[PDB]
Amino acid sequence: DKISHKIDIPDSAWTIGIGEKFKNAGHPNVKYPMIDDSYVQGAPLGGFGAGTIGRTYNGGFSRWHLEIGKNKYTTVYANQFSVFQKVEGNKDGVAQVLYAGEPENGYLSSWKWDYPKESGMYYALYPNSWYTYTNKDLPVQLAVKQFSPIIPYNYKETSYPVAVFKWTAYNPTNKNVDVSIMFTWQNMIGFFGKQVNVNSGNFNKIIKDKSKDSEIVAAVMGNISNDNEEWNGEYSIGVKKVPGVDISYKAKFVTTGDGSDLWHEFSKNGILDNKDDETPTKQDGIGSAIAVNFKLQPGQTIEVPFALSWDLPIMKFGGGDKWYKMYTKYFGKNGKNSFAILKEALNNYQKWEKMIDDWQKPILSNKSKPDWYKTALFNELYYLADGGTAWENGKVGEKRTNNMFGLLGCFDYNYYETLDVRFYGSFPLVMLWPDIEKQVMRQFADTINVQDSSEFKVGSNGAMAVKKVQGMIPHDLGSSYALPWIKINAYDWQNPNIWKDLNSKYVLLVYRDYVLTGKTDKEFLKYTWKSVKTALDKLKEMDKDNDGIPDNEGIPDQTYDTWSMKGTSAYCGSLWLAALKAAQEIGKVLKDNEAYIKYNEWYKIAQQNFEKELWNGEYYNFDTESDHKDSIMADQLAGQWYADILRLGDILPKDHVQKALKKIYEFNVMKFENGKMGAVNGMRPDGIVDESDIQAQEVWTGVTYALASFMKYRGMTEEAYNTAYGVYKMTYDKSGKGYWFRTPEAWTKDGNYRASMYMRPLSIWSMEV
Ligand SMILES: OC[C@H]1O[C@@H](O[C@H]2[C@H](O)[C@@H](O)[C@H](O)O[C@@H]2CO)[C@H](O)[C@@H](O)[C@@H]1O
Ligand SMILES: [Ca+2]
Repeated sequence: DKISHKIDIPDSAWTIGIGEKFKNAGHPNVKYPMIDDSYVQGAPLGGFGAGTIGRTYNGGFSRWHLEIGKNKYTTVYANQFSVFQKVEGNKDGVAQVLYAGEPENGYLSSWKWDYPKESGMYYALYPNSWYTYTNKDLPVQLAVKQFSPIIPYNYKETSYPVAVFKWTAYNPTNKNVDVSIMFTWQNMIGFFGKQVNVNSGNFNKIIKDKSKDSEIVAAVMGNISNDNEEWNGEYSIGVKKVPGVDISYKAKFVTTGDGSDLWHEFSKNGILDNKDDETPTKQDGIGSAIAVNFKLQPGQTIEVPFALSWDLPIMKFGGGDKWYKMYTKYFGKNGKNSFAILKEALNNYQKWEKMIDDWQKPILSNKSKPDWYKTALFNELYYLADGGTAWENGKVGEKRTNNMFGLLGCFDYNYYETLDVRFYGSFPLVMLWPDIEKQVMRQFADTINVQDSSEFKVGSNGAMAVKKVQGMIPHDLGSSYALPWIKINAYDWQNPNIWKDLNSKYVLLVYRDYVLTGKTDKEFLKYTWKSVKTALDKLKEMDKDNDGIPDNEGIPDQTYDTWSMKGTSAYCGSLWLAALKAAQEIGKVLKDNEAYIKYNEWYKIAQQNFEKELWNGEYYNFDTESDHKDSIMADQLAGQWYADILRLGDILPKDHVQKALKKIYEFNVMKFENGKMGAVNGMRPDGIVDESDIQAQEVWTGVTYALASFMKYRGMTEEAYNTAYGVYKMTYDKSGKGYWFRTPEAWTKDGNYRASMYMRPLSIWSMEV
């Protein structure tokens, strides 16, 4: 490996060998169908709300999130980079697709597949990833840096459906070598959203933009139809000319054929025919190819940028609504703008790289933090782009000031902005894209007094319940299979209108979003104030025994939605205490004296009774009425965790909080698989895991990262990082279970998982407050 010296990969990048087999991989631990796309994954390309494309560590474009809210894992084999090399003096050169695999059928059989093992590495530090190619049959060593412009406090480039592939080629040998790099792409119009005639009318055109010192050659892969539909739009690939490279292209090759129409050209001398051809296809799949060819002398390095864009302006949800995607604000809505997007990227990628470096640098340069923590902190952010992210710029047929946003809880449980989860998972948005965060919270504010009296069948018990109760915060803002932002509470496993955590979490999120954006946004507090008061007042009505605290009802009426709580729970009780303290402070800020007084009175009564009911001398009991009421819950003091972040002080005595955190580390962490797998949710006082429900026997990745941040704020530095380390290890390490770029909700002691690609572990960013 002589190429690594010519590029700048951070030491904290996650790494794996190209073509590496992973032996230890986990699988779903439930009986019902659950997504398991394998460990062959990578950092995604594409902006927020753009639709994303997962290019894996083996080189294939395989995890397709272009249909917003859906996950489709299938390798489109025509989509590749390939290399040609010929040493001066040799008769023939060699050509190789840079993909560690081959197609399942006979299509593209002429191409040289099966990039060999031990010949290159993949590296990821989101939003950047890299591949190096160090192959004994390729005298010129190559590397590529690929990324999308995901930039905190930037709501423009961050939305773009674009990726840059910045290639570096170096000749360490003592002979001249001719080199070509070729990007191939299938015209994917009709890949989704088209019920019939899936390739018909697809056609490819070549664009040559020859303006002084900025020559670009691109293929635009579209359809002859000007229809404005979810399926229609354009893909573009292309390259910018640099000194010492020549560009060649082929507008049209057949992807549903043996591929030799293209490969016979590339394999001969690395130069394509430059044949334009706009003839539309009928049944056959087609694709385009863009290549560069150059001669490298001994010791010479060259850099050349390629790009990919996709202009698919309309997203459709299963309930029938069609929306424009956010990036259409910047490029237009007609779906004929892929070249414009590509051109912006090719002309500005160096600036974008620097903007990314500028945001990563403060963390990466901090030599007090271990590399592994940096690996997890950046790579967990993959989910902000890969979580079915929807970001609208108008309904089709519709202008509003704001652009609604939604991130999925996960794909298996396909609900937008699951609030009991976003309490943990929204830290990166408040910290890095706060205008999105505040918009999402205003979305929730607007739903508080919505009433929907139609009934749904509750999954857990078969009972009928009202869809949405006035004054109760919704569980979620709908499903991609139905109507995001329009039909809320798509979740039906439990009835969220009787949940004891949602209303308190809502208030805590509101106050968090004020505190972590500088305590300046009075107007955000003004917008949300009525909903905050309503939420707490409604939750107070669920106090059955007048101890000042809502009563859990002996069912799973909160985020642990198979783990029943009864009476006063540590979890919902502490959240309630903190929400009351937050509402007191908002009342002071807004000069609402009567609110301050009321919530202060409620807080003092509840705080006294919480302490008396639950403090056992060593920790806070799980609850007051369950069979295993004395279980040690990892999340028992979630309200105090948020109170630290919100700077609300002690809601419980410092001494008792410290004892409880030490107990949790001693038991839930250290007595669960030697503390190498995170914090198990429930442990019995005898040091055996609580078996009352499956969720007690799970480590929740987002709960564990949040607990680590809590420990860190409380000065338990070693404990904090050791607790988080188990989550990192399981996700990323060779000794783990292969969950990189699909961090799950949970795993059990065997390492097998529930719900890959999950929002909650974004809570790692709470460690940076
Ligand atoms: O619906 C989301 C919800 O699913 C829960 O799993 C259920 C599943 O939905 C149901 O179809 C199956 O028959 O039973 C399981 C329970 O064992 C899951 O446990 C929840 O955490 C999740 O929110
Ligand atoms: Ca009560």
